[PDB]
Amino acid sequence: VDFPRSRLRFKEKLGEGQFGEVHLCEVDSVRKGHPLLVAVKILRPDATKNARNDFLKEVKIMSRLKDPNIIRLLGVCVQDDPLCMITDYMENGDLNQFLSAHQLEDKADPTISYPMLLHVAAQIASGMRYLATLNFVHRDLATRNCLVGENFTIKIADFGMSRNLYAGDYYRVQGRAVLPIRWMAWECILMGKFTTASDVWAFGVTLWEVLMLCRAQPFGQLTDEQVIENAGEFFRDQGRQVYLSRPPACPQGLYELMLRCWSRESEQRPPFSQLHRFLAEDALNT
Ligand SMILES: O=C(N[C@@H]1C[C@H]1c1ccccc1)c1cc(Cl)cc(COc2cnc3[nH]ccc3c2)c1
Repeated sequence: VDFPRSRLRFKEKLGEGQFGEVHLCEVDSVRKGHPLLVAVKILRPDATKNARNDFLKEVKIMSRLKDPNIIRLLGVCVQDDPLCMITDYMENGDLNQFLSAHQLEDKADPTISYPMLLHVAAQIASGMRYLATLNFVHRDLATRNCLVGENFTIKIADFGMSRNLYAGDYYRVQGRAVLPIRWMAWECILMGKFTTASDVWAFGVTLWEVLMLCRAQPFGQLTDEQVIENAGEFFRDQGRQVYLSRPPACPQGLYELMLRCWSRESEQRPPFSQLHRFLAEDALNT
């Protein structure tokens, strides 16, 4: 059975998508002084029958996700009520906004250390490892879809595609799906093939973002059209394809790992179990 929405106090808009929007909410009566804060996804004001259907399917997907580094479904609104999904409020916002504020610690004003960058990335790899065990393909992994809680805890989400802050991250063509082409493997762009291996590619790009402290867009100086043509160069494999450059905060060893994520052949990209071990262990000696 479900959760009574009467108990919700809407406080702030956190995200906005095709059919839904997310609000910060206060739950009236976890100390007696402080209220309980949650994030609540509800239908958009322009929602229709179609929106309700998509909402019901998202509930089905979310009810499956039970991992420390994936957002969890705390509850849904009572049957009588307008549809809602409730999850934890992640108090430090999305990872892109959070990291963007910081600079890399100067070995010789918020700063963040290289080992903390590894810790962030490792948590993302752990969440993705779990999704891989469920044979669940994310399709839109990026730092804008990761959320930051207390003590640099990271949870992967998939939301807020219509956030104005990230409008430039999506390639929109009338009559087509909205596509995050700068994060997409070449076979996603060319054939629409999304797999765990293309989630690994997107993880490589997400790792690049983290090591750039989210201060630059992948392929930022190239046009959307140039990014799409680059996928063509991966397909043709005449050595004219290009890659994201090594971030200044990224040691060559870690960069080589990212390059493996962007292997032309899907089967040659590393599994998330391997990525996680590298980021949690091997990366520490560099
Ligand atoms: O990702 C969601 N649903 C997708 C189906 C789930 C999924 C699919 C694939 C992979 C992973 C997850 C999702 C749902 C709900 Cl109710 C709420 C949210 C957003 O929540 C927060 C919380 N705190 C925040 N602070 C600042 C912003 C912010 C946003 C996102």
